[PDB]
Amino acid sequence: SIKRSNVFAVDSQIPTLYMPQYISLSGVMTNDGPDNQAIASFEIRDQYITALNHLVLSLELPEVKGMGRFGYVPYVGYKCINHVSISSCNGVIWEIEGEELYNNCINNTIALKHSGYSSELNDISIGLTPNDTIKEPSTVYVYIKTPFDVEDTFSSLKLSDSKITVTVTFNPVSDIVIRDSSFDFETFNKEFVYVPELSFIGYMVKNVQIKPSFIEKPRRVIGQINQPTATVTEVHAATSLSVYTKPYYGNTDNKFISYPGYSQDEKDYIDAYVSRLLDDLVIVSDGPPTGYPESAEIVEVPEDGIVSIQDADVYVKIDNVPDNMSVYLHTNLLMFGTRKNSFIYNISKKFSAITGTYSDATKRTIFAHISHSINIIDTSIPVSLWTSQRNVYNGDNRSAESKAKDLFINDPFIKGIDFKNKTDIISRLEVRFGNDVLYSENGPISRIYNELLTKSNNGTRTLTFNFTPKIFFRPTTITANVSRGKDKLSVRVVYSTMDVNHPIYYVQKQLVVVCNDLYKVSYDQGVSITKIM
Amino acid sequence: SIKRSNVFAVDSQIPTLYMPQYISLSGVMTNDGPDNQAIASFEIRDQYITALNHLVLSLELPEVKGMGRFGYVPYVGYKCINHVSISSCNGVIWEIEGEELYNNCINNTIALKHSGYSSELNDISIGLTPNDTIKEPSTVYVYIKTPFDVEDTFSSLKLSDSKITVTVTFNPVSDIVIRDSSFDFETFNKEFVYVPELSFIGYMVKNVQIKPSFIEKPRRVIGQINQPTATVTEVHAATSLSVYTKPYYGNTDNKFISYPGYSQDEKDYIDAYVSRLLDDLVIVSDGPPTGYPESAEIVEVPEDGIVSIQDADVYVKIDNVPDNMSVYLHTNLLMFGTRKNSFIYNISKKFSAITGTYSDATKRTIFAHISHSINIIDTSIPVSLWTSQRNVYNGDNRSAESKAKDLFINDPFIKGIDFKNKTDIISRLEVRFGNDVLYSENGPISRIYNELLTKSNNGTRTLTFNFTPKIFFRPTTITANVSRGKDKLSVRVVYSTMDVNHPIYYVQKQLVVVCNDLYKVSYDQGVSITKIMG
Amino acid sequence: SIKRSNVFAVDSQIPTLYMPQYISLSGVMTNDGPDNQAIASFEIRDQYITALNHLVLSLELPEVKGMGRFGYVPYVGYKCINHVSISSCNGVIWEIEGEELYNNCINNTIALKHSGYSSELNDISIGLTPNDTIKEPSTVYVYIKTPFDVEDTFSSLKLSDSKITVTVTFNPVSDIVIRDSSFDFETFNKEFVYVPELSFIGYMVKNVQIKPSFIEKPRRVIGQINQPTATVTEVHAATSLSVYTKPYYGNTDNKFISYPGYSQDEKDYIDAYVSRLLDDLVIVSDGPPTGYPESAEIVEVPEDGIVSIQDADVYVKIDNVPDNMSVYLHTNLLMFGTRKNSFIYNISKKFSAITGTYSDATKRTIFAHISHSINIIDTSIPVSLWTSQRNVYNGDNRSAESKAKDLFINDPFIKGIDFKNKTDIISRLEVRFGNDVLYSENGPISRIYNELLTKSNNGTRTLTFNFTPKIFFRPTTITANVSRGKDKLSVRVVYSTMDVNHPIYYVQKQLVVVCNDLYKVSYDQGVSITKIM
Repeated sequence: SIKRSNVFAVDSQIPTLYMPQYISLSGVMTNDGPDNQAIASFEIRDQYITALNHLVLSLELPEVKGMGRFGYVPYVGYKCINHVSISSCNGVIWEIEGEELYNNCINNTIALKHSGYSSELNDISIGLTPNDTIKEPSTVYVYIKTPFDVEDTFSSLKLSDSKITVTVTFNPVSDIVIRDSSFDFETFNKEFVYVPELSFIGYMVKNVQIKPSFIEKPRRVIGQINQPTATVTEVHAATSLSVYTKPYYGNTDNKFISYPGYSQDEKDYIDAYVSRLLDDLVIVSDGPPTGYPESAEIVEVPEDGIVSIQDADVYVKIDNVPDNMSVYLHTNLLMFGTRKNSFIYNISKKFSAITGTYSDATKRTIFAHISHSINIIDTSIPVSLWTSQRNVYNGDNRSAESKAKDLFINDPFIKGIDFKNKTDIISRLEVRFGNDVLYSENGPISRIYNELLTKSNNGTRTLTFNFTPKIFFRPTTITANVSRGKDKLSVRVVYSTMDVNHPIYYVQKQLVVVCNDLYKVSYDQGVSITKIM
Repeated sequence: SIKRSNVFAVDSQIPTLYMPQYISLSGVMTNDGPDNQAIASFEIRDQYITALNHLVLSLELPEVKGMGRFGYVPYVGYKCINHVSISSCNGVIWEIEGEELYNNCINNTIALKHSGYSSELNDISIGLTPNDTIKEPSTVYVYIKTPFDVEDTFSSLKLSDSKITVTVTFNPVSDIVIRDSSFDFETFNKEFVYVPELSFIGYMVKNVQIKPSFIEKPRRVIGQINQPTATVTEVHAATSLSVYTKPYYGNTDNKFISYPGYSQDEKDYIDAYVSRLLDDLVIVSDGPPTGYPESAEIVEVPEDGIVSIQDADVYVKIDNVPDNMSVYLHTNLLMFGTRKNSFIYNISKKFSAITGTYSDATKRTIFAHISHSINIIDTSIPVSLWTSQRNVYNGDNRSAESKAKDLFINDPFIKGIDFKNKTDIISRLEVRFGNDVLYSENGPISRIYNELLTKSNNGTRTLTFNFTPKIFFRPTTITANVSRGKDKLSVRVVYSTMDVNHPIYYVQKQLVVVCNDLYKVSYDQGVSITKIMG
Repeated sequence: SIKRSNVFAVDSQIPTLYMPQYISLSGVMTNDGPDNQAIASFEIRDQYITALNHLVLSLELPEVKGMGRFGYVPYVGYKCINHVSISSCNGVIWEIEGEELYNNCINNTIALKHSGYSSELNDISIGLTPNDTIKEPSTVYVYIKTPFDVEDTFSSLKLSDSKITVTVTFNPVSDIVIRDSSFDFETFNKEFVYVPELSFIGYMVKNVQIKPSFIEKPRRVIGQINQPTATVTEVHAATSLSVYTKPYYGNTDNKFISYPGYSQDEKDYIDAYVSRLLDDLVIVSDGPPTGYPESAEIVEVPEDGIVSIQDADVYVKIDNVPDNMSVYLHTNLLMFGTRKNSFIYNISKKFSAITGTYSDATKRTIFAHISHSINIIDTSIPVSLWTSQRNVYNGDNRSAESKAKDLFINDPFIKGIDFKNKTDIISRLEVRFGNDVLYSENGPISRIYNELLTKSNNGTRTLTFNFTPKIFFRPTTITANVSRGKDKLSVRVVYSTMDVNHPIYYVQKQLVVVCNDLYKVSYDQGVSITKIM
């Protein structure tokens, strides 16, 4: 007849006898090295812990007191990690850069929430007195995703009667805090201390039968400022290659006009910016408005309500304006040009219509409808670039009140040339293995594949060389040919052409190339790793 | 050469010959006999149904007519289930409490939507005439997740030659309805009837080769009111232990000032509350406002617009106010205190700025911008706690119009001390196996692990003892040592300290402990379950 | 003692030696169909392509210039695909209708995002001058989900020594564009060209050991307009049967009063509609308003603010109305009836409260609070139905300004009788296998099971015959008994009764029945498929 596979019953296999346990450890804190950077060390050695995985680092955030504006960057927990390294008596087993750990967890909304993504943390709070509480104390949790979590117990790190050391290097606190001038960052930085604790799932296993494993170790290279090339040397067995860009704000004071806070949509960034500009853009004054630079060009709105700024027509109509007063428009709030009587980037020209009602009670304008063409790039321009030496105009024609509200943003994990990484600034990408073109593209097809294959909406241009199921199989890799000089991956990009009279032209770019090398994990006489060659 | 595993082709195995079928059954309804609670009984007896799984219970909701405010709780279908039991001739095979079924499906957005989560059902509707329709008839669907759905046909319940009985126990209709005093709940409760139907996926199988299986049966223990301990006895082979708290509103009339309806975000709860208070908070009156208790302290807003309530400064500026009228501020709308010389919890002090415009056409204030520090706890205070014997003040200084709009909320599945379970009220947790400490924590590390391992945002403090793949392996369990007295799990919490002058300090709490025991399923003389023991 | 399976270690198997590669191809464009329909042709054959899967089609959308309102339908990429077929020398291997491909990807948010779902694309933009840019050029990506992606390399299509041809048939551009009369669609349609490119993951495999496979091929039948029956013939081995309805707008000009754009919630549809009606519903005029048809009944709002339209009372109160002017209410904005002095469907009766403030500066009413009972069906009524011959009334008593803003919507993938498919129009469903009733239901239990089993919130009434794991097992199917005449699936529905004096009654319906037949894939003398019988 016919031999059939039973799809209604199963012979329940008896597994290895084990007992899991959640373990938490306090570490050893050290302020040694460059600018006395914080390093936490956690030593795991126990006769009963046979294997482990699922590392979670918790951080105690202090009470923030005083005057000024202060808020934490979104996912504050991931952003204060600089480097993570797992090692034994035989040396490093696995290690990752903070930004690469963050990139691996970006598709895990739970891990991101736990690390600190809330109104309480991420909104920009204000202290009114020196004894006022800006932020209340809080605990954040950072999931340190490792290759040991992939297939739970099967993929766990076995401790071959060895001592495992987890070392966490922290970023300066300046990187995770959004603040204004008024805030006393100097004494905050002096008083701040990283208070960490490491948790992991430990397994007490009876009669383990250890076998060798394979692990992928991410390695990254950052190019020279504004160079559209980068190279990864000694590439012998890679499972994937990822490419992205980062802005470099070293030529600026890292001050930006606005920040949306906990609301992180592209619309939220734009709305926060427009709201800051509208304070100085439309003025209801008796005579001509006062307290603006001499270079400012504030014009009385005509009876038809249209103000012409060259080619741009701005329609301004404000209701209930008192008889003794008039409506004025700032026609050059933020200006940029590299040549006199030539092209100009004027933010006031990005407004089509402004409508509202004047409040006799609060003596201010309440804006109803605003038609504009402000984008995520405009909100991402550092205030330094508006007032650069290249600019023939004064640039920043805002009030001193507005300039005082500007924020310092030093988020370490920004990509592209805008806060949302919306703008694609790569026109073409070429990857070479030796001198042979391995891959090229004129569109982000590699990012599209990344997002589809990993079911993430925050992908990067990625080349995958391994489609083989993890843990149960030895991974598939791009393999070197040293004799033919094929022992390196060279990435070359063509950046999209930008307007010289737009301030973003002057945001410095850095090309980031991430390579995942294959390693063999051997548990013969303690845990050891070997680079596949 | 190298022996290689084919990763590009597979030998497609021929499975068991079977035919699936969706089956629907009407039951037998019974209101016998404690508080005359509704019980629906469904008998599956067919010579051709070899196995089954994926139980879906449907409920016909009636047309709600009359006057008053009425709405259904979110996920109405799950909230009306008290208990579910599956039985054989040999007894119960599997059973679960309503709240535990809900907790297992809480991360299934599809199952939750199907159960009743819409603007049509969950918004608080109002009836203006006795013949007015408040709610239209509707059907909701409840996915009764069982261990038999885990691996589809492999995990299905085999009927063999036995008769399967599914029994559903329902909660009072009072638990699933949000209403005001105006609504005639008395005749609604009299006339309401649960109209259920059970659906399941049945499999007609040719030449079944049945083998024994393992099943996890959740068992829960609720502690005494305000007891920070609970114990699960006869723990011999458990796969997990879960711990959470529930509020107990028995010391209250279950009335709350506001409810957001279908909009269930923390911001939605806060916005609904602020909106209710603003009606009495800022008044545009000719002379001093009337219709408030003598204990109300309503003050005329000065020319600078700032009203000082002790340390708190409230900025009130209303545009287009008529010349014959003035702007007033209610400085003690809600106020709590246990001494006449102590700290006062005043809700009017939680406001920094209130701005708007008076409408000459509709004779009302239209609020534009409001700066406040109202949180989810404030929206979760029962009105009874504001007017408790512990409070030396009158407490509720609102108008009779506002007090008439208060809602009765009896949702059976609330956790913590707020409607969103945002506030973590446990400071420490200790789990003991016998008298030996098995696990302790001073932070919700076990909840963080629960949320990460189950990829969920609605976790609980959970200890998992099983990391082994389900169905294909016998589960891993915490095992008893009866001689050493290690055959019980004792949970002890330490609740976080709250200010005695905050009304939320008087919310009664109950500790819930859920334990998943391992059972062996045998199909010799029909279906039978055996508790795994030494 | 006891035999235990190792749950902590695995012998990492060495897989087949292969190298993946992302390949992109330009096709051959052809306008050779009935109405000169666009066909793209892609030919795949190579030494180093042994297998392939994960088909992604990219489309270059042009810059849209000129005057008028224009926007793209949501998920424009999927909506422009009419049919897809994969074939070899031996004929077709797999093929799908555009709507069925879309239905399979509807639960993949990433795939839907990539296909064109943004405010930039889907919001209705306006061109003010003939040289004005309405839409900027853009690239969208369409994931052509095939049975070959299910289990990655294991399920991949092997090419053998065969040439694979991927044929894409496109819908008219008319189907993917939302526009008004002002827009010059005539020259847009003339100038528009589909610019496609096919990408796939190709595998260079060393020493392939090919084995036969099984594939499910979806096949659909569309019933006659308004016929509550449809039959699928030659059903021998089906894995599932799906049933849904579609509106037919052939009896209309495909014009609708409003469209929400990027915002696609039921509330967004209703809000966009109310906003369009309010322009003509409440008028602030000196004397009786002008520029409305003689059939319009515009009434001055009394001192109490209540206007009675038969049984319906509408409360209207507008602030800051000038002394020389009064507030008017349009009591029959849109009205329908099949007889004089009988039942009437009047849109003005669906309002109970309208409040706002008149703006002296912009000479318009700014509405604050609106109480109404407008639903998703009202927003889904084609304007043709309001002004049909069946209507004894004029029907559309709006202003010429409002009528000029009406939009053409030809979205090919609409289900039910409303844009959100909210309203269930099927009261009963009966499925017959031969002349024997296989399944019947009076509620959408089969849709509930579909949504639960496939973890989707956009399911259909579906009968699943296969619960067996894919690729590793031969699928389970409903099997024919040709001698007993049991080789066909007949579907019969009962539609819910609709009011003859409601315009939606006149929306025509079509029954869609989808059947997934089982086929064997064999690789002897090239790639070839055989229907299981």
